[PDB]
Amino acid sequence: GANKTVVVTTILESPYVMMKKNHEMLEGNERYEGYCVDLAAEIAKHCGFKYKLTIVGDGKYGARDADTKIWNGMVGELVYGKADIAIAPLTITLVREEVIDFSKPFMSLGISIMIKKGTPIESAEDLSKQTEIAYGTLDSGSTKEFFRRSKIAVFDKMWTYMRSAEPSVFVRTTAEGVARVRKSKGKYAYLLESTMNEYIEQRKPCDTMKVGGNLDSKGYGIATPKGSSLGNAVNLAVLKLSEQGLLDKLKNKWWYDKGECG
Amino acid sequence: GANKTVVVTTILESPYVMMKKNHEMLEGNERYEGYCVDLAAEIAKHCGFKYKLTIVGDGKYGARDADTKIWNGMVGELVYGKADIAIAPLTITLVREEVIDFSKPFMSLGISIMIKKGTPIESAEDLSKQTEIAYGTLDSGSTKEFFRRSKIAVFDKMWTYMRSAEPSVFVRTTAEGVARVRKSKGKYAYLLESTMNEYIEQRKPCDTMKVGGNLDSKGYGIATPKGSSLGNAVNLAVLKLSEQGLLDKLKNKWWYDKGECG
Ligand SMILES: Cc1cc2c(cc1S(=O)(=O)N1CCN(C)CC1)S(=O)(=O)N[C@@H](C1CCCC1)N2
Ligand SMILES: Cc1cc2c(cc1S(=O)(=O)N1CCN(C)CC1)S(=O)(=O)N[C@@H](C1CCCC1)N2
Ligand SMILES: N[C@@H](CCC(=O)O)C(=O)O
Ligand SMILES: N[C@@H](CCC(=O)O)C(=O)O
Repeated sequence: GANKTVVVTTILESPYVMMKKNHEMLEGNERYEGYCVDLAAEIAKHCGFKYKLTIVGDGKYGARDADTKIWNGMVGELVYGKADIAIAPLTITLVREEVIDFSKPFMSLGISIMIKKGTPIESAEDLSKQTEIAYGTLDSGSTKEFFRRSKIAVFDKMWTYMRSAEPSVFVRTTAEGVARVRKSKGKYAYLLESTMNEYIEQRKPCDTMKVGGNLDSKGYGIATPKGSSLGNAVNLAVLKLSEQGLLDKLKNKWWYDKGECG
Repeated sequence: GANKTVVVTTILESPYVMMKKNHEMLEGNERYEGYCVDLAAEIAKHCGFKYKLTIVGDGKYGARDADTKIWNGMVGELVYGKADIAIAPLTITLVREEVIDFSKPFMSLGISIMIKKGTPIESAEDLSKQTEIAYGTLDSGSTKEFFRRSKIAVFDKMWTYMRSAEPSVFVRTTAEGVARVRKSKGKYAYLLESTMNEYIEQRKPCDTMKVGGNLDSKGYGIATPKGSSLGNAVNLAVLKLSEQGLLDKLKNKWWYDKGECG
């Protein structure tokens, strides 16, 4: 029927979507800025739809409760019809691909290690072979699921430690994990996606850094409810933006163009 | 109806698909070895189908003739029903996505520069600002289309030069481009995907090397005819293989495990 305003679900995660300094002075979409904000505008223009940016209610990416089988986060908002599309650093995973549609990836990444500068850790193997330095991941995300499901010796060992570590090594938001790294004097290391790791390394106080190679390789995709008529155009738009070098341009804009660590 | 033997189209491109040294002593699939050969076996197992590997008749990846609008290469074999699926280093592109289906990428890459060791070239900009060193790309592939369609100053300049360069700077196969780099005493540079560039750098006589950063970022996907019932299972299989670390394991097996340059 008649075209409707597309409800976009996203998440406050720097530098993808951030509240503008003067957000209280603004309305609707103008309140936000970031890589995914710019991306949303581009996708909307190439697909010919108008939209409304909304921040996921529970502030989560998306995981299924082992008992209720209920999905939370952005994935849940799509599954239960609360949102028409998710434009955020949402990792393409098998369990998610089965319940929602994903465009081809618009950004690539891999799980990585964030340490406070000077921390005597160079790899995941280093972390797994010691206990003085605690380490964890984000909750309700793909990184935690990666360790939970891995049969790779080193990652299995890490998961075995993290799952029963006390106090908890898991955090509710990336900002929390970063804060813990910064305020733990090198006694806490954070496992997060290289993309977020790289961004933080260029932010003051410039006291963190990515160490070692990525643990895996994957990407973020724009998600729509399974079977959504929007999926097709969105996917083609992602490819066009990729081929025009627009995606690369947006990453440089939000990651390095204005890096604060030289 | 009854399950049929799936006809797989692929291409002789090292180290994706190569004729085994003793291929004349073998039959069918046993004749070949390589990253895509192993990948084909994995995909087939997880999707539950048996298959027959076939080498694309014209030895091309796939491009549409501007006049006849006829597709050649592996893309054409899928479009015209000669093959049921393509398992090869086939780049996911917009023009192709429109006529065939692509699974999520199983390997990432970007266009890069291959030089004979010692060549005074460090970047695409370097190449574009000189003429003593010729440079070109593969025919009927995504790299050539990249330069033909780019509006980015440096790449536009490069394309303008390549399209009218004499003698021709374009080659029919990757092996030809590499041979030209090796036998041109540094007077020819080859633009090819980082994946193939990296493989060659680890092959004797160890006289080539990748220089500069990738010009773009994309990936290879397994392709099926548009609407094919195989697409779904194949995509899920790619994700599972990605998550199990199998894809990373296969790349190491064919790229570095037995590198010949230390
Ligand atoms: C710019 C870009 C385009 C792109 C991807 C990543 C990226 S990136 O921003 O993550 N790029 C990665 C490499 N890095 C050196 C620069 C940034 S991707 O591999 O996740 N998806 C691909 C599209 C194009 C065909 C495959 C899907 N494009
Ligand atoms: C192992 C692997 C998995 C994978 C990709 C590339 C690769 S890779 O072999 O190209 N990998 C790239 C990074 N390099 C350091 C190691 C090899 S990808 O980005 O092209 N596609 C992704 C899947 C997983 C979700 C997105 C599609 N997985
Ligand atoms: N991008 C991840 C969240 C970050 C993480 O898990 O490290 C996801 O989609 O779940
Ligand atoms: N992978 C490319 C071929 C190699 C190249 O163009 O450099 C394609 O699918 O066309």
